[PDB]
Amino acid sequence: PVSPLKHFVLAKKAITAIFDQLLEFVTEGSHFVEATYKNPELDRIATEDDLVEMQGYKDKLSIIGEVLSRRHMKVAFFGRTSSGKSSVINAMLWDKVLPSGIGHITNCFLSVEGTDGDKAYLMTEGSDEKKSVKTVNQLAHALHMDKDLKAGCLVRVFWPKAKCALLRDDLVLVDSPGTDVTTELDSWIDKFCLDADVFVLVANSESTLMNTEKHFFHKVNERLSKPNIFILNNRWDASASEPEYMEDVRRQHMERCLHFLVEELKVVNALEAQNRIFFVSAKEVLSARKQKAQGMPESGVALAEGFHARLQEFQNFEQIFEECISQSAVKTKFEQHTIRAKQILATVKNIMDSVNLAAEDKSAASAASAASAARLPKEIDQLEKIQNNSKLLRNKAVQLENELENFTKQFLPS
Repeated sequence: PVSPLKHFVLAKKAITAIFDQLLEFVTEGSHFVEATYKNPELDRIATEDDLVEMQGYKDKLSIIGEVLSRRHMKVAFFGRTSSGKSSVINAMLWDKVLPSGIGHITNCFLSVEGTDGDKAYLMTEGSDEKKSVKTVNQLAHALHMDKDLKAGCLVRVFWPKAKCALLRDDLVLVDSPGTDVTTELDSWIDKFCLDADVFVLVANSESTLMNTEKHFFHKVNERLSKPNIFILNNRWDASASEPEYMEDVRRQHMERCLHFLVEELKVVNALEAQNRIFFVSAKEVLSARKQKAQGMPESGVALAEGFHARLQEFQNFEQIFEECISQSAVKTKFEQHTIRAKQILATVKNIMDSVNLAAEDKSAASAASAASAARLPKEIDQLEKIQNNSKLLRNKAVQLENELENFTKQFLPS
């Protein structure tokens, strides 16, 4: 009954907890190695290299930890302006966040991400100022007045996580420039796509697929290994009555979508493609969701015929989309960090074994000297602490290795 996006939230929380323990462990071990290094009675048990390596791992773990805390899921939407992809995004957010009707920004990338505060703000590329806006209307007007937003720029919208859906669960949604006969989608991939976990082609259901749209996804599929691609066929206005043959038009369009995904792109097979193509009416869903959030009862509002079956298809898309992106992003965003943590634990373990073995050698050498009355070897009690502590630290590294292994089995299946 819970959102699939919680899988990503839970993975991030778990790997972040592990990195907190890693930092604390390495911090304790760095203090131990340094005290051992400085101890005048001890000699050549810990080395300067041991000390510098340990301090280095402490700094690396802290930096990596902060990188981890900003990992997120990203979906990018593509299509013609008249396809309604802005309204798809808004319906998914349960509120009108992306403005409509502003011509020159349809040349731009519009990112939506959550902020922890109660005030939305806007950032534009090349500037560091956060422009505060209190409503989507003020956001619209701010964008409408900014004529410097030339083609290809990135507009970053920060919207209060508490006020809408998805953003609180570390999803970023990107609306791309409206595809047309003049757009050149060459630099789009490296711009804001090699990091997108899901690509969504939004087409108009009354329309066939553009050659430019298909060419772009051929480019995506070349550049990336098995990218996740959805096709949403969007009805602009569900209340507008259509003639009879428009069910066979939609049927014909379903087959063209299947053929594109399965035969042309070859990104998915016929069965999986069934769960990558949806027929939605986003403006209708958005308007219903805004009435709902305001406390209006559906029983009192006038709904177009077939609303409930269309709402269900939008919900089915959201469910399948959220399963896809959460499962995909966890492996993409956290795997290399998990591998790096194992490498650090291995090297830290080797340092503790080195200390332990040197402390072992010294106490044997001290005992051999004492046997030649029978004196208790020099510093034998200090060596016992050095030796035992290094062993305990080494054992703690094993425990953390097992923790990363459980994280791997639970969140990074092969």
